Amino acid sequence: APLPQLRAYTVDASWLQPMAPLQVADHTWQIGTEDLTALLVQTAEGAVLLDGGMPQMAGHLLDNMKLRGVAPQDLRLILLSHAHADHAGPVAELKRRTGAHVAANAETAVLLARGGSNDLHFGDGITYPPASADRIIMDGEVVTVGGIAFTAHFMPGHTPGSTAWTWTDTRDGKPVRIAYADSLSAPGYQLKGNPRYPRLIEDYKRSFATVRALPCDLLLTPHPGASNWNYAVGSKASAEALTCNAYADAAEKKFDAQLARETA
Amino acid sequence: APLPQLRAYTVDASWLQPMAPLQVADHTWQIGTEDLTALLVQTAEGAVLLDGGMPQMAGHLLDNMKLRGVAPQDLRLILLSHAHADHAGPVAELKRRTGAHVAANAETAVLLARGGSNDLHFGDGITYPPASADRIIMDGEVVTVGGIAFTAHFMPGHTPGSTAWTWTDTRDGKPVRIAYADSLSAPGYQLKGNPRYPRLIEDYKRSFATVRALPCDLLLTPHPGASNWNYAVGSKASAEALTCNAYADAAEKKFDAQLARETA
Amino acid sequence: APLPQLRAYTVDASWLQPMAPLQVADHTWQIGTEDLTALLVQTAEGAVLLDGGMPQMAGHLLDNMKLRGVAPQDLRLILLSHAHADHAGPVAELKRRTGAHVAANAETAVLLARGGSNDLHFGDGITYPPASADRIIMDGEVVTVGGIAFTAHFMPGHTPGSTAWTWTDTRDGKPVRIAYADSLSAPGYQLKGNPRYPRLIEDYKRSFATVRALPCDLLLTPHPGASNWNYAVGSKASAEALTCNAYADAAEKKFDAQLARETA
Amino acid sequence: APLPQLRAYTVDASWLQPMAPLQVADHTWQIGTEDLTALLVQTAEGAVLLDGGMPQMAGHLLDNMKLRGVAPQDLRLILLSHAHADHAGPVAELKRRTGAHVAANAETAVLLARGGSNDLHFGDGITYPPASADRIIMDGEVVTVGGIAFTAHFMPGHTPGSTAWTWTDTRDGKPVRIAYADSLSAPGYQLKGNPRYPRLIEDYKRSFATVRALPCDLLLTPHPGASNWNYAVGSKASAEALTCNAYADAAEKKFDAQLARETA
Ligand SMILES: [Zn+2]
Ligand SMILES: [Zn+2]
Ligand SMILES: [Zn+2]
Ligand SMILES: [Zn+2]
Ligand SMILES: [Zn+2]
Ligand SMILES: [Zn+2]
Ligand SMILES: [Zn+2]
Ligand SMILES: [Zn+2]
Repeated sequence: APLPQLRAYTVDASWLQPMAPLQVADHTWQIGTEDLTALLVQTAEGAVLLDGGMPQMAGHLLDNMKLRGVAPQDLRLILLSHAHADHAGPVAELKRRTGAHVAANAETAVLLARGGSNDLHFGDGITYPPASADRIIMDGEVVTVGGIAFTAHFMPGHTPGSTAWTWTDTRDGKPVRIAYADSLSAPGYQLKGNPRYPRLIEDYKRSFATVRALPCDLLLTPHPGASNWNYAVGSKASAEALTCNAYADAAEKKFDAQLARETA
Repeated sequence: APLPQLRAYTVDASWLQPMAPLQVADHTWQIGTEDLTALLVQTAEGAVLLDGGMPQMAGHLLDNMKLRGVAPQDLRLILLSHAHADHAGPVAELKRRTGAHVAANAETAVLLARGGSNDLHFGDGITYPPASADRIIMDGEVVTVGGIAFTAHFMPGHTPGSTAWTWTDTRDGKPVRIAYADSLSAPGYQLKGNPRYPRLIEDYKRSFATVRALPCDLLLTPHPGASNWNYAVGSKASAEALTCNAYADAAEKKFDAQLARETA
Repeated sequence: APLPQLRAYTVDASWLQPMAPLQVADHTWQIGTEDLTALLVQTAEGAVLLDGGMPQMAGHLLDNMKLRGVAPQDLRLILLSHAHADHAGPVAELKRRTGAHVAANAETAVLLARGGSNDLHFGDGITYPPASADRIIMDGEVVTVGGIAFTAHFMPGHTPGSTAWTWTDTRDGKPVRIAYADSLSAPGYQLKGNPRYPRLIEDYKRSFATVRALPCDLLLTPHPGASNWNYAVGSKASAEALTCNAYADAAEKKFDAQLARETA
Repeated sequence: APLPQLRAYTVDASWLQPMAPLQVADHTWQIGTEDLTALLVQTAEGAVLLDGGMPQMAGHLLDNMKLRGVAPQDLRLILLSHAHADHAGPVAELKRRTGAHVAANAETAVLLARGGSNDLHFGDGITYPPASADRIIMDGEVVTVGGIAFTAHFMPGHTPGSTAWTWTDTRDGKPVRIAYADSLSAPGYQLKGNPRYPRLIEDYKRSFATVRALPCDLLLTPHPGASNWNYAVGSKASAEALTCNAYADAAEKKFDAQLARETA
């Protein structure tokens, strides 16, 4: 009767289904997979990447950057929504092979430093190569790359360092306000009376209102299905996409229903 | 015309004036200096230290621990109010010479990891040996050592990771509620429109209310003069000490007056 | 045609076969598994652990410590042979649950900091929760715990920070010289012309001579079969154990034969 | 009788005397000060900096990079001889303001991570802002930037991670072999029987022979006076410069004389 073997982080096949660069705005592209969002922003002074997906997506992220004309030494900054392996996986490998710098808040930095281990709810089950944050950003701080400004909005809940990123792009000259907000879900979490997260409910409630007030003409999420995106249908990908109000209110209804069924 | 030399962190002499262990409660002692608070809590399973003072106070903190009968291997945990050199200085040396573990939040951990460098308001002017945090604590989390529970209360403002620690001790059997709250000052800070701290005012206002609601029969601060303590007069040290209400309201009046004179 | 799933570090069942504490000397015990060595040294001032095994062995290491009468707060120091997941796995969890400090050289520390990721030969295939080294030791440095001195001997090869630990114990008063040397194997490594390790051959040759000259009356290795130990037969576990000379010369013959078959 | 104040790292004025970019080869420039070497290598794919000097030289290093036409985002890599404050000072600030990556060995990385604190011989006396190493290099490893290859040669002694860097440049088409070797001095060190460095003598002796065998047509050192350079006289700066043989043999004579006077 020996000890159990180690279990590997296994996800659905659609999360690992590679796709071609899909354009979001004049300077914004989707270079992740069918069910995982990885946003690339091309500026006059380099590129910016937001999230990366599963750890084995590093080679795919570099190939689509080459398709857009972004050499590895042109990737300047890496921004993160939260430091889970399904979104910050290939960050450590991308830093070695691109020379880019990582910007994140203190909570995402300490979670990225230990590779997702010692998670508040998952423990050491979902881990990935660790990476060090190069610049610590605060709530409301602005990050400027090539004339494009990225504003961070802390929305703690899914992770303590969950962050929504906003910036103003253009769509054939006409301006567009992009809001890439993090997941508002609490999958299998203990909500009431969590010793590792005593203020989890208060953080979620304050995060629901934060998403509602984000300046947003076009919302994206780390998982496209959460905001009713569909990367597979190309030009119709953002047709049925939700607003910030509809995304936050739909997640809060699921939160209260999950919080009510935990009391039972 | 050469470049300027490096300037050393020089403080008042009363900050470095060593004193004997002054008793606060049955299990709580003051082992710092006349104008710097370093609290020792002796339990049945070891000791707990809260803050340390200037970096050159390491030898003094160990001598007073020996006076109380606490061997270096008996110091179990190190708690921090905030990670400035005048309070987290000898932490790196204390870890090497005691085998203790450091518990702090994510913001204090990342500031302790770079030794106070790259400060939001002071830059690299006030630095000290860096130390790594061993356990990350959240807001409201409980730390239990030898049957004594320490509850963390985040009060961001002076530093993003400023933390107030509360625990229930006894005074000859009779219970006492101790609240060791951090400094609420903003010395020379840019309050309105700080690019390194855009939500500084909102964090201070939410911290004022946090201190007022702390369960406290006896308040202590990293600087004794902030709460009208006087470690030099021995038995009369806590005579004119302020309450949590009086400490927060007095700091908020100084904050609003300083915030008003910044508009000019 | 999606991307491949993540593969889990799967080892033989005998590596995860728990066993009872087997005594080596008066103060030395084997508390690992049948095919993985985890040595515990009990002193008057606490305990010392050398290696831990697979990451899922943390609970087993704590149970055998309780069998020997070693509370979690009594584990003082953790020493490592090398920072691979099959020997430094549960180190991160053991630090959180015991308050112990980790001592290792600079090469083992940087490999332990990134959880075995970015390995010189294995890449990100074999990973484990990361841990931070608390004390950096040099070649020939002495570590003293409870009157028992541990001397480090750098033997680079298997990993750049591979370390052999030696100490003098007793066997019913009569002294015994224990040498816990690391693995000298190079499983699947590129030996000649490795860009990640240009001096790999010179490091192995200098490590062969280092093991031969270790003061040793009783040799142990991270894998018991490497030194012909057999933890399952209890009192006869060290019967057919090899000497330091026989262990180094046998590994060098396998190294030269492997180095010769790489030229082909 | 209070505790002593903190003392600042104060050096000679000539170390902080700024100078204009002095050309060494077609692609190599000296952009440090009169008595501190900071080498810039301009390639087709960016620039490479070797050492930086005192921590307050960050602004000077950026101004001379602008004089050579190197924007902050064009500095690709930072290489270090050793991690003392008089040569790795502004590294932390240069990383934030340039987006460059730092490459160093494991010993220099762990010393750079704690900002020179806990030095083997100096303790916490000479400290500087800490920085994290992005890429770990081994002995003999090659670093290629813009077609120019940098080979690392470990020469432990002054620091455990002391490193000599070599590369082949041109001088009007004609090739030149540059060797930037680290200091071989042991200022005020305990050489025989150092508990923090038991193999200090063996490391120095093996480092003397390493410098002698470096492929070098033109030698530079972190301090120009060590190799008889004189940055002030412009075109005659390398006139009386020493060879690798003359530099190593002169330092070994001073080492043996210092080692002999320690026995007394
Ligand atoms: Zn997630
Ligand atoms: Zn997710
Ligand atoms: Zn302060
Ligand atoms: Zn202060
Ligand atoms: Zn191994
Ligand atoms: Zn192994
Ligand atoms: Zn030096
Ligand atoms: Zn020097």
